[PDB]
Amino acid sequence: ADPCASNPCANGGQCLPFEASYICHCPPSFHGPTCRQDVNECGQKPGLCRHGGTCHNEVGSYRCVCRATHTGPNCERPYVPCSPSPCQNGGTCRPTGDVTHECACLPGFTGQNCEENIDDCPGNNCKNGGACVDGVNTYNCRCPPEWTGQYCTE
Amino acid sequence: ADPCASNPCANGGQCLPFEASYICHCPPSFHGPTCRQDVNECGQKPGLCRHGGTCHNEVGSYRCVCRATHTGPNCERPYVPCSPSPCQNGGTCRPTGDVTHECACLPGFTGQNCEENIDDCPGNNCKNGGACVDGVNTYNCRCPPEWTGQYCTE
Ligand SMILES: [Ca+2]
Ligand SMILES: [Ca+2]
Ligand SMILES: [Ca+2]
Ligand SMILES: [Ca+2]
Repeated sequence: ADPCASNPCANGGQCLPFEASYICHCPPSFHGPTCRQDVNECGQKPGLCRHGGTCHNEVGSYRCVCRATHTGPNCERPYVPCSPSPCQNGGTCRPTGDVTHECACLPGFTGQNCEENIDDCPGNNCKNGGACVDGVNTYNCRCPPEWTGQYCTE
Repeated sequence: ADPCASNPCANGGQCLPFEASYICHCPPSFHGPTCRQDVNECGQKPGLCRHGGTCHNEVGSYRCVCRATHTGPNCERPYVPCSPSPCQNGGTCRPTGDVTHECACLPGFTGQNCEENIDDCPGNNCKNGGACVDGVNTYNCRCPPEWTGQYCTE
């Protein structure tokens, strides 16, 4: 005799026997007789997304879409443009406003945040089937098993 | 026979014997026969203060006065307003521009960067010679040796 055998309480609801049937104790994220109805966290917890952010309800959670002036999962912290720095590949971040920034890239990279590595391979001198490998404003030839050299010619 | 006995080479210049006299080997910061003339680092090293900063020569060193857009001893890093945060006493920094900020103080503090602790002592109820001690939007009475209590009345 185990009415819970069937696993009726979903999404983490505890199942307990109750009279002829069972009974679900639901989690904070769901509700209903089986814990299969999503809780709208935005409506039950107003101001969940602080500092003017928009709350979007999800199934089993929610997400906050912050104003440009704030960040975090609930917009709790102000947005400081160059911390954490967005500029990848050792570029230099410079603030340009309250919510804006600008990246000064090292030679060899481009993009808004130094994200893309310029393809240095066109015009390479890798010979005898050696493959060209893009680098820090340069290239390297990966030679096949019967060649050595900077260009696979030795 | 020790011509250097007199300690003639100043500001860290090494003294060595040379002919009848001595001779000074000067440090980078000074020059002259005794290392007593200051070196003007600004003029001998141009661009010492990076990103448009002004170099002011000092005796035995120099100092850089940066543009608002940069910081460091030589203006090498850009200025990021809320990192390191200026707001003292657990206040919240909010950027308001490229080089400007604003602090949201916790209750009990005021000033541009939450620096001053509001004097909560006027109107205190510290009795029997007990001194008032300002606090986190509150006060405490430091009682004399024959009194106890929140107000020194027990
Ligand atoms: Ca939800
Ligand atoms: Ca490259
Ligand atoms: Ca100097
Ligand atoms: Ca106070």
